[PDB]
Amino acid sequence: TLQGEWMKVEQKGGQVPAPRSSHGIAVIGDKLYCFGGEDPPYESIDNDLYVFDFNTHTWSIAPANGDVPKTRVLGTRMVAVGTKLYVFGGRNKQLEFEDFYSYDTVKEEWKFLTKLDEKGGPEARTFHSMTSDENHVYVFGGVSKGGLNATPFRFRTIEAYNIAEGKWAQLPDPGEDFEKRGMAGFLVVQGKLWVFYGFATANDPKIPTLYGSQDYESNRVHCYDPATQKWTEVETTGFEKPSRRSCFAHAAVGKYIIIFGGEIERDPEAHQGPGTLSREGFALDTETLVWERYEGGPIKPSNRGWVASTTTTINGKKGLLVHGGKLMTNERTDEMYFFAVNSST
Amino acid sequence: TLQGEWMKVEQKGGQVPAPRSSHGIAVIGDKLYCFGGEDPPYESIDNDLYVFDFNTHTWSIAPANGDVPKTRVLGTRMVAVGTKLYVFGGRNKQLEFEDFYSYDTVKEEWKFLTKLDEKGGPEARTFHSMTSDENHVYVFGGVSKGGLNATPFRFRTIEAYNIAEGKWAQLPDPGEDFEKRGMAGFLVVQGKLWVFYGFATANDPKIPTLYGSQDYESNRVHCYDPATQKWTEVETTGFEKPSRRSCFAHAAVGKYIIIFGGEIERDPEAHQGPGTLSREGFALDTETLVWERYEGGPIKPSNRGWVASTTTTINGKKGLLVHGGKLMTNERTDEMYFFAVNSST
Repeated sequence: TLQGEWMKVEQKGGQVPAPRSSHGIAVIGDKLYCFGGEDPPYESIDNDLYVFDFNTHTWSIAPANGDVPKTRVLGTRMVAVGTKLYVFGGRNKQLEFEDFYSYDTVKEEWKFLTKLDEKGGPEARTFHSMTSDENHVYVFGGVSKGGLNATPFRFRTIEAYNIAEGKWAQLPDPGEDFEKRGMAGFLVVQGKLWVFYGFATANDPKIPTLYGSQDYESNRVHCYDPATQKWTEVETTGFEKPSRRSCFAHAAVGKYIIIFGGEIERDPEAHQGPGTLSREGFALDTETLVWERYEGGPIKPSNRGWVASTTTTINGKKGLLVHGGKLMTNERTDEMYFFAVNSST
Repeated sequence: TLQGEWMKVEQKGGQVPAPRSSHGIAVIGDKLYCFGGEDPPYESIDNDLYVFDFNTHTWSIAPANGDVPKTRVLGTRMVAVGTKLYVFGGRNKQLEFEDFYSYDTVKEEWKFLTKLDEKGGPEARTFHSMTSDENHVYVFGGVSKGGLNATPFRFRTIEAYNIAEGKWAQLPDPGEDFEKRGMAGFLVVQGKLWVFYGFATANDPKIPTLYGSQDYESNRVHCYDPATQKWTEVETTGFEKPSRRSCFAHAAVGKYIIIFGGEIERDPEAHQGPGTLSREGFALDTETLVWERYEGGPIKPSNRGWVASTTTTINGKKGLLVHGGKLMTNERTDEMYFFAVNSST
């Protein structure tokens, strides 16, 4: 049902960002924005805001005006609403977390919005997921951390920033039966918030450890309806339902949740090695609840995860944009791919 | 429940075999025997019989006496019964198929037993699976090439060679609902023949193609009871039930079917690239029908498939022996690993 074409996005040159994983991207108009990243493992890279122009196929660095982000971070995320970008969380090797900032793409300046990790306010998070709608920025999951030898934990909550009010609130807690997760899929689809798959903390002491930890790849799917503020678990089906996985590319196009790649087996040494990464794309029809693989012609992106992804439109087609990530060689990549959807959604 | 230790078998030297996949190994006494193999992709290597002595940790080449196999093949297999090795099938790049041979490890000579692909006899096969018991060699599945521009199909049948009588017979055909498969798990376990997972030909036009083919990774498990001549499909369970896969190491130890590695995603170019390979080990308790992962201490074999594997006993421990195969680099390996089961099985 979901048909389309994979494309490798040409990058002609300019101030090209070093290869990275664990970073955030978003598009406003004809420009791609890029912030944060990891390379080598556990190491952040820079704090420039990179800008890719889809008309010129070249890179630049956005003017560092206003309240410039204080930390070079990995595990950070970025979304677009209107003409503003929003960056939340991530951390460096020294456990300094990025706070909440907006960037006005028109005036080309940063604004500090929220100090993170204060009592009663949104927490510092890294390897969280983010999405957005007309008047909200949403943050799901990811992992907290005290000090170096602390036992960091995951969130199962959503923090919601009302742009109009300039205020954070936590959405209803889905409760103990809902897995706390980092690097989960998180998207707005036809007016509702969807949480799917990801890397879970166990809520069952009976689940055995792997490499000294119970942590495992989720395959569960939930949706949150702002209209009712209620959570529901969604039973999804299909011969081609994807195996458990995390840190995958994902975007929403109409009724479809579209994913590509991701970690399908844990690395023995956490984020040190690449574990096992998928080279396959799956899409969930949120109406039929059926999963299917998708294919995109002769261009087939190689195994990768920890990519940055977002929804955008290129040459008149909405689809899934994939940038960076780590490869099975354990190297980071600067490659950018776009899956252009051709069929109705 | 299944507890044990992974070991890298040190290989000191001798006439050590070039790295290879898609080959056969078997053990008699304190010696490992090795025949056939693939490297580079789609290319065979040699027709020497390599011998690894576990007491000396050195390699030698067995005397090439008697009816030496006429073809250097990949996708061949070998099992041991008594002091004889039995080699069946495989092919070269030129679609010449290996016949059925024995090797007497005592007299050090090959004996030609059966011409394959004749009327009323066992068919030529490559990428089939093999196991054995007291008076039989068993062959399951694999793919038969017709001519160069031929299409090929898989078998769902078992050919059984009665050693004392020197005669082949086909076992009851499990029928259309049973997948025709190559690189399937195939073992005798506590008196029954088990067929599980593998790389299947589809029997449903509704299954969509991937990379131009419907072929897919199976996760189904069947068992055949010679005592009743009945096939039964077995429903297996577990949180840690392995995802669909093929070309994995596998062995039987008591009630356990023990597996490691394997192809979990297809390569876009068939056997040209490495696809996606697992670095994980799973075991099935054939009494409880529960799958579980296993771990083996600090030695963790990297992602691989198309390995040769067998059951043997090393240093008083029954277990899974893994040799050769291809890596996610798409290189072949000469590495040998043994998963030593510690508890009773």
